[PDB]
Amino acid sequence: SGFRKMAFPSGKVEGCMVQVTCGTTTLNGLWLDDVVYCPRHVICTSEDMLNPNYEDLLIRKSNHNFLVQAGNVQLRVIGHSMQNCVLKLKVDTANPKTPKYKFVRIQPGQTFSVLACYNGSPSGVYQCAMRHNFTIKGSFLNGSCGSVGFNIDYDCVSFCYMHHMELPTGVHAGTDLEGNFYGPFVDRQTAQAAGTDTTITVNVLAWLYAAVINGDRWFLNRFTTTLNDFNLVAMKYNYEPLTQDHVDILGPLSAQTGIAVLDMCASLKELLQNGMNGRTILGSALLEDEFTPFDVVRQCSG
Amino acid sequence: SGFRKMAFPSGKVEGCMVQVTCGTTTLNGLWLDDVVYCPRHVICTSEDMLNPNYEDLLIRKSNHNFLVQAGNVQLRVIGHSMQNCVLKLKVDTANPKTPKYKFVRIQPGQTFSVLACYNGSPSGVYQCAMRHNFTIKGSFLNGSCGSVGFNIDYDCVSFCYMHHMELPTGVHAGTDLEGNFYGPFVDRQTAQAAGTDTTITVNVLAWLYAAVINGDRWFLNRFTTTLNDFNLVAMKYNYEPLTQDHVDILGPLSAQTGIAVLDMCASLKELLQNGMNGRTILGSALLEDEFTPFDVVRQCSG
Ligand SMILES: Cn1cc2cc(/N=c3\[nH]c(=O)n(-c4cncc(O[C@H]5CCOC5)c4)c(=O)n3Cc3cc(F)c(F)cc3F)c(Cl)cc2n1
Ligand SMILES: Cn1cc2cc(/N=c3\[nH]c(=O)n(-c4cncc(O[C@H]5CCOC5)c4)c(=O)n3Cc3cc(F)c(F)cc3F)c(Cl)cc2n1
Repeated sequence: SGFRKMAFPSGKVEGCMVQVTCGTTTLNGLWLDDVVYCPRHVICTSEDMLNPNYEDLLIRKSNHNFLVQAGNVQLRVIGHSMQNCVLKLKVDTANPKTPKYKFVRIQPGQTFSVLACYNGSPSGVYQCAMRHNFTIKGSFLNGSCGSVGFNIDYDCVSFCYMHHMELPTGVHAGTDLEGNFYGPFVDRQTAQAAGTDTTITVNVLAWLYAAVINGDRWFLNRFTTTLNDFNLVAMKYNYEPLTQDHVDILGPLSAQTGIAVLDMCASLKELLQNGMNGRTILGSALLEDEFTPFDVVRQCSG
Repeated sequence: SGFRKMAFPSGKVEGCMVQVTCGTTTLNGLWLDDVVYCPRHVICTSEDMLNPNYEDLLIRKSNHNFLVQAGNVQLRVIGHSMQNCVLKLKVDTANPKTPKYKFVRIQPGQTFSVLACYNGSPSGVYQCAMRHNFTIKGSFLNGSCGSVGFNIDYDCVSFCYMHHMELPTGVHAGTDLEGNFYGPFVDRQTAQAAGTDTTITVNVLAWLYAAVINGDRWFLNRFTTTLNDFNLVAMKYNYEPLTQDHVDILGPLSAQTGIAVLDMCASLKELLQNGMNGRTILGSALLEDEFTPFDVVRQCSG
């Protein structure tokens, strides 16, 4: 037992990370087969970063303007192209460490692992969720641009996030691997603000099930509630509405614990209206909303 | 910016994980050069697990009794030996993925990454600290025996923990890679209890510095305190005593933020005596003690 914020093992992604430099601008890239993927922002000089026209900037470049370093090896660029906010640099060598992989876009409330990298060198791995306002509460320093987020299903790395930038509130914004931003953001060094965020209700419930599986039961109660009378109370506290599909997704956890979903909702209603009275759940003093039903099952059952 | 529980990238360790089977008993091993390291508990049958005499059990075995699987390859055991609670299985093939590595024993309050593995297959990575009572609050299921904890310094993996078992309270116990247990535990399937734990004070202070670096300042105050009048108040709340060496270790964070260590201690004293009044620090509603001064610097400065 026990419950941690667990990331996927990151080795399959580490063997893909490279450094990309254009001029004095540098950041991380992702090398899969004979293509290197990276934020197109790398073709911006310091004075270009404020208000770039990327089509203009890219036509003024050739392959020899891009320096790609894979460890101690320089990869020669033999082709370049833009796809939305990602640059694709064709190289003359296919990555021998390419894993089976997929480019998938994720939904708010889903989780993924991040491999934070600097100058093409992996430095750390952590688990994050995509918030309702399409930001993530990441941990990143200067140089982290191009770090990727991913999930692993069996042997296949599903890449879902490429990091681009930090917003003024300190949260992080980026794109899927086809270069399409998550949320209403653009890749220019201007102040941009995220919309309002909500608590991911289904995840909180999933985490309450995790707690029960691990012997934390103090928040349970004999009451029950209706799906509508719960949402009426959850909106008040800035929680996403619960749907019948969320209850279905929570089915398996309901079974393993024998606690009907709507019953667990009753406990959540009480926790929101009374607080925790100085107690904790799974070692935390607030309600955690960055574990999905699937993450719970993976860690608490097998 | 931002602050997460970050693990080291785990690839260098993933390429070392194997499965070891003796009879119907199976668990994880660590393959470095031509040796596989694993808990000696693997030579126990179900009825041996309660009260084993390992010297007896091992003399009754030969090399052919040990099945080592590295992915789809079986490694032939050509030698076996015991070192304290670890079995060393000599194999006829050196691991081509062996990283530079060291066996180091860590201290209570230090942190490390865990690669949780099942049947020799890595499943997840998380960051943990060694508690004052020499347990860790891990996340592990059946089959996780032999998973390793480690730190990476540059290119060198310092292995510090091999997982052995879960205690009745749900916390986890194991050994260093020389087979010496952390804490007063033994590798037999009997109920054993950990001693009392304390909060790792220097880490809490390190984390308060992280919070300041990230713009969380509400807990600060103009007061200061003396090292002795802080400890007098911290003991009351089950905190480790602070030493002059802890203040020195916290020096760099003191400098980067301009907040004298004893001043930050003043804020901690106040938080312990008043609580947090429904506010949070770095997204948490309680004081976090599993980040060391070094982890903070690594994530908050570079
Ligand atoms: C020499 N050189 C200089 C370069 C500067 C660059 N710019 C960024 N580098 C970067 O790392 N971070 C960043 C991400 N996460 C956390 C962060 O935390 C820091 C900040 C406060 O705390 C610690 C920072 C950014 O935000 N940017 C801006 C930015 C990047 C984009 F891709 C974009 F489309 C629009 C932008 F506005 C790049 Cl990409 C390459 C460079 N080479
Ligand atoms: C067929 N087979 C059967 C086997 C059984 C085995 N025994 C253990 N396997 C194991 O995984 N965990 C465990 C660790 N962490 C978290 C855990 O969580 C579970 C428990 C509740 O929640 C989910 C469990 C253990 O505690 N043990 C006991 C144990 C192991 C030792 F090394 C020891 F020295 C003394 C012991 F008392 C082994 Cl090692 C190999 C086997 N092959």
